Amino acid sequence: SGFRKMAFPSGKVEGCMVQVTCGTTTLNGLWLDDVVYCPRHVICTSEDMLNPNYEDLLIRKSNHNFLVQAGNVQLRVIGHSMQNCVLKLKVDTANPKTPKYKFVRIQPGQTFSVLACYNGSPSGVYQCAMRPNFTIKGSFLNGSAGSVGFNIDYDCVSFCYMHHMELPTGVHAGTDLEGNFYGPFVDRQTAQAAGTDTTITVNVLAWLYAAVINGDRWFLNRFTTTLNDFNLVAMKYNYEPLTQDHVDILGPLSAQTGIAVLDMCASLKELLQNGMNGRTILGSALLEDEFTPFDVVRQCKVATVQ
Amino acid sequence: SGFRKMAFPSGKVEGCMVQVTCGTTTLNGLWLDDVVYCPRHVICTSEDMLNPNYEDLLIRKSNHNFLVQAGNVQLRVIGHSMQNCVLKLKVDTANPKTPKYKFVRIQPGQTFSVLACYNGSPSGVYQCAMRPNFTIKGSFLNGSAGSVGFNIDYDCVSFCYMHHMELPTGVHAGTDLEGNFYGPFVDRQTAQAAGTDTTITVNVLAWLYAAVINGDRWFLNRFTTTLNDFNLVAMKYNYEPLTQDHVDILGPLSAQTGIAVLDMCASLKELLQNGMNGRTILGSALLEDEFTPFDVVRQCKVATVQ
Repeated sequence: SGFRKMAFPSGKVEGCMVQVTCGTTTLNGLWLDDVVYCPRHVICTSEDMLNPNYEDLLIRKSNHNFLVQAGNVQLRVIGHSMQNCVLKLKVDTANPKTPKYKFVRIQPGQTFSVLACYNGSPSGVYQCAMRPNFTIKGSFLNGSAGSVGFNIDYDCVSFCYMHHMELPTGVHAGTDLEGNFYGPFVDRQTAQAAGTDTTITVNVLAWLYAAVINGDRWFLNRFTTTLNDFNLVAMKYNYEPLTQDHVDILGPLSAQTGIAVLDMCASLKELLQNGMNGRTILGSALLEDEFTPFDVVRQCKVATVQ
Repeated sequence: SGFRKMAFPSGKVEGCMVQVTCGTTTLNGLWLDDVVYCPRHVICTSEDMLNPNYEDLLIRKSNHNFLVQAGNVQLRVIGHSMQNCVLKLKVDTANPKTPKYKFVRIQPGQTFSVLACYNGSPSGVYQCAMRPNFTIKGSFLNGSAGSVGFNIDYDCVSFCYMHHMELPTGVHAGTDLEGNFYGPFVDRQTAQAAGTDTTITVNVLAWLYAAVINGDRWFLNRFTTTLNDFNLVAMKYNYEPLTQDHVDILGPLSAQTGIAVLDMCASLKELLQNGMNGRTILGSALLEDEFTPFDVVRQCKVATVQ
């Protein structure tokens, strides 16, 4: 029993992290086979960030302008190119610790693990969710760009996020591993802002099921509702509408607890309207939305099969 | 910016995890050089756990009775001994992935990263604190015993916890890597009560500093108090006494923010006596106590030196 914010083990990703230096600018790269992937603003000085002309800046860089280090090992750059907002640096050495991997592009609501790195050195691991507004609520300082987000299944690393930038609300934006930003964000100088975020309803429901599985059930009532009725409540409180697909995905949690999904929706409606009144759920005094149904099933080993 | 529950990168520990099976009982072991460390209850079945003569039970076990698998590949046991509540199984193969390591005893209030494992396979990583009542609020199911807790300092892994058991309140107990339990617990099947837990005051202060560093300053009003007056309030709210030693270790956070420790104590006193006014701090609607001062300094790279 118990329930914690849990990341995937990070070892398979640690062996892929390198430092990339161009002049005086440094960030992290991801070394898979004989390519290092990193954010393209490594080619910018502080002066360039007034208005970076990335294509013009890159044309004056040779292979020798890129210093790539895996720990103390120097990886010689033998080619370079730009793909959307990432650079691909071809190196002379293939990474012997390259795991089985895929590059994937995820949807809002999905969670992933982040290996935060500085100067090519892994510092820590934590869990993030892709927010409905395509930001993430990470923990990133200057020098962390190029840190990646990932999930692991059957020893295959699915890389879904490369970190690029921080917005003045304290939230983070980045790309897939082909260099395409999530959301409307750009790595230019435009005075941009994130859209209004909402709460990930299906994840809150998953977390309420985790709470019941772990014995916290004071919030259960006898009532039920419908998708139509519940979604009027969701709109009022800035929650994402619940879809029937979400209801179906919650199936294994409903199956193991015996609590119908629309019954759990009626419990959530009451929590939204009246709050918790000095009580907690899984150690929290607010409704948590960064655990997916998959996250709960995996961490609590939810199964009716024996 | 940002502030997350952050674990150390787990790769160095992943390569040490193995499965130990004795009869129908399976749990995890820690493989360092030519020794596997695991909880001694692997030698027990339902038949002999109320009053297990572990010395007698171990005598009935030969080296062949211990099946050790590293990545589903068998390691041959060539010796076995018991040290307090752990077994040391000598194997004929030294682990080529053994990191630099130390076995350490942590103090109450200190944090560590847990690599949760089942059948020798790492499942996830999360952060825990050693509670004042010497339990931990983990996430552990049957088969997770032998999972370990650790911190990393300069490529040295300091192992501080090996998981053994769950108390009926849903919290967890275990040993150091010398096999001595934290707190008044035994691996015997006696009914065991944890002491009433208390809140880790110095950690709440550290987390309030983390909030300030991240821009969350609504609870600062330039008030200050004395150490004795603060400790009178702490006592009323089930908070641990704050010692001058605790004040000292908050130094780096006070240094970067310019907020004296006793000013932050006055802020915390106000939050305790009057509540959080419905507000959230760093994504929490309650006061969080599982970040140490060092955790904040590490994650936020706190320093006045440039």
